[PDB]
Amino acid sequence: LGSMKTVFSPLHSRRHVKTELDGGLLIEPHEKPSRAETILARVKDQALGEILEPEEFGLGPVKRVHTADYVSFLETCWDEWVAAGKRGEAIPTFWVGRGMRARLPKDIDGRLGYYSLGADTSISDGTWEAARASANVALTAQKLVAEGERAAFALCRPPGHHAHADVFGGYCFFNNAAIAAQAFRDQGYGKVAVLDVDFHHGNGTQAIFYDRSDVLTISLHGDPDLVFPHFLGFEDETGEGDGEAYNLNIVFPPDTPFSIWSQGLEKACERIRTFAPDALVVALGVDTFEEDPISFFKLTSGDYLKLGKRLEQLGLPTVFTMEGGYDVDAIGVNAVNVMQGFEGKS
Amino acid sequence: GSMKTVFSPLHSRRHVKTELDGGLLIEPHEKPSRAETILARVKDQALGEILEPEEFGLGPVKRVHTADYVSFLETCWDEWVAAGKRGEAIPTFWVGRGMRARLPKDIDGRLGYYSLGADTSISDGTWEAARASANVALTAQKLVAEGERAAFALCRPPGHHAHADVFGGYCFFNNAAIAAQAFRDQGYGKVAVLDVDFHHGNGTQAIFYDRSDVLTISLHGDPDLVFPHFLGFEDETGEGDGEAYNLNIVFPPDTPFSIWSQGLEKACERIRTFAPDALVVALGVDTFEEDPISFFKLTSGDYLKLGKRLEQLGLPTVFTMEGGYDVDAIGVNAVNVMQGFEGKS
Ligand SMILES: CN(C)c1ccc(C(=O)NCCCCCCC(=O)NO)cc1
Ligand SMILES: CN(C)c1ccc(C(=O)NCCCCCCC(=O)NO)cc1
Ligand SMILES: [K+]
Ligand SMILES: [K+]
Ligand SMILES: [K+]
Ligand SMILES: [K+]
Ligand SMILES: [Mg+2]
Ligand SMILES: [Mg+2]
Ligand SMILES: [Mg+2]
Ligand SMILES: [Zn+2]
Ligand SMILES: [Zn+2]
Repeated sequence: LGSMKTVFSPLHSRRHVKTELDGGLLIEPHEKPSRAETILARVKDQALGEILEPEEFGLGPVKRVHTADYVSFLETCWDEWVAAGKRGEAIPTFWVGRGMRARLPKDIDGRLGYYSLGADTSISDGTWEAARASANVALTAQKLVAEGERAAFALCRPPGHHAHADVFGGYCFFNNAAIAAQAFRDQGYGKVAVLDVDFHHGNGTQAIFYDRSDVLTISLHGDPDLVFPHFLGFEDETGEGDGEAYNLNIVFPPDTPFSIWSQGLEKACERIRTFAPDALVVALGVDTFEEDPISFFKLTSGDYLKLGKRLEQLGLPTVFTMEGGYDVDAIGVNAVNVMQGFEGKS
Repeated sequence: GSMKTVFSPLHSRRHVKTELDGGLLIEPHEKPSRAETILARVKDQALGEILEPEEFGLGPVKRVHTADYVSFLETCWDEWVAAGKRGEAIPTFWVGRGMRARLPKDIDGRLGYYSLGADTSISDGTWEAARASANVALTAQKLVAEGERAAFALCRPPGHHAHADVFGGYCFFNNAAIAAQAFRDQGYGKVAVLDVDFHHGNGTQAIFYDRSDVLTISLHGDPDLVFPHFLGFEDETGEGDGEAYNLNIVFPPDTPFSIWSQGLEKACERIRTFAPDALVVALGVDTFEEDPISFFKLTSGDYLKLGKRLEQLGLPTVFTMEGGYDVDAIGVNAVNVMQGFEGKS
């Protein structure tokens, strides 16, 4: 039936790190260029709709969400790391432990730790440019929807939803979904909802809008007691200040299938309807998949068609930002199934 | 002069193969030959009697460290292996700025909650070695409490970066803090802990930060530039009843003994004003001009001068071994402090 436009960057390997700290070893990263290659190949093979490259928006709309100091650090981090004589990729070794001061130091190792929440997200040559391109992909999709499209697929790589205003991690650097939501707001959309269906909690998006009532943030995810990001995402985090009751976390345990997960989806859609937003950003991960190598939900490829159909029933202008999903064999089928389901495929 | 040394062969149970350094997993800097080389110099110089530690149990450890943290260190490795991880136990995630200081269930979450860095791998035997190292410090404290002027606790792993419930910087139990608290528990009214290791003793500072009965002083490289980065600045003077009972003295790269010893003199005057009943010296020789991870310029002969100055404080004194990573000179440097204390120049 319907068609949906996809925005992508041709340089899938602009970010091309070779190490990820995992179980005490430095392994090949889970978040690989072939993730974007495979999704794009399936977008073309299914003729989802027009494919386009991103427009350059510059750092202005990125800085509506992220701090100036953080954006500067990501641009210079690799250069400074190399200049200090380190021989691996840029990985934090030390951080602000409990009892220490949240105080920005001068040394590159100190800044790396100050600005991170994990050691599994290496930085190297090209990472800065890749983060910038991924944010432009998100902003191009947002522009397409603002200028008339019902929906658009921002094929973001690297993902974004773990990044705070000034913290990177969980393979994320710029919070593409938050940048898209803030762009809707800046363009006069009074209220925006960001719905996070990636397997992991969107802690970055929660933190960015936590004290605000004009952006509703909702995430379904695996229990942070058991999985990343561990220290946010619990159901008692409902917002702060004016943002009280405008954040909603819905947690699930291991082996949760679509029959159960979709009940949380319905609760999220009901909260969205009450909020009555003017635009919707969906932070889409397919790491809820039953074969995902780092996650523990049990969705099947066919369930993603049902997910897309239910999201379309919200009846809102919708930007999809690509987040996680690490079984590369199925990542294209799974992600494009959501878009096809949104466009009417059953 | 003579000084007794306490040493445990169980330190060898701490023998990890990997350290995250500059984005790579390398052979660790804090390796067993450090302790063995110091011990051989103790024997070579006939410094004094060499004793093995008594077992004091977890009680004196738990006077400073939380029960949950002590329990975590005992089970960490087994939980890591049972969860299917194939490397040594290394934190990957932690409580980032903006997140909740909330203890999770999963082993990765607990590892991150209890840590300040990823350069301190845990493997089999780390628990046993950390326990033996605390007993080494407590045996040295007992020797001094029962009549010795001073004693050398040849601790490995070191301790001064360990908070009540945080490990890191190669440290698990804060041996110096445990010895200090033992003095206090035995009726010594006031105790000073003087940290001459190159790095800030952030764990010792944190443990006593709100207390005026234990004065904590550290000389160290500028944390703006070096580990631990997020504590050790001169404006950290204590909290609550502890305000004015913590003193950090910071130095820049290439600082020689002629400058470092001015900071030492300031520390000694602060101790003299405090008038403690006992002194614990957290001793690192990573202030040495050839230390591979530090940037001060002390010579081996300067350690004789350091030990002489410490003896002039006239206090019952426990030395706990902390850092120092030029293994060629680590024995000469550390034993020079003890020999300078006992009167050698
Ligand atoms: C069994 N195994 C090999 C693993 C299990 C869990 C992780 C992990 O959570 N890593 C931290 C990154 C989680 C978030 C990734 C980015 C994402 O999709 N966010 O939604 C890794 C490996
Ligand atoms: C040039 N190079 C090879 C290095 C430079 C610095 C470190 C480091 O600070 N690592 C963090 C550990 C610092 C504390 C070590 C334990 C200690 O001595 N505490 O006093 C490592 C390597
Ligand atoms: K989620
Ligand atoms: K909110
Ligand atoms: K020190
Ligand atoms: K104090
Ligand atoms: Mg450094
Ligand atoms: Mg398969
Ligand atoms: Mg885990
Ligand atoms: Zn995810
Ligand atoms: Zn040191």
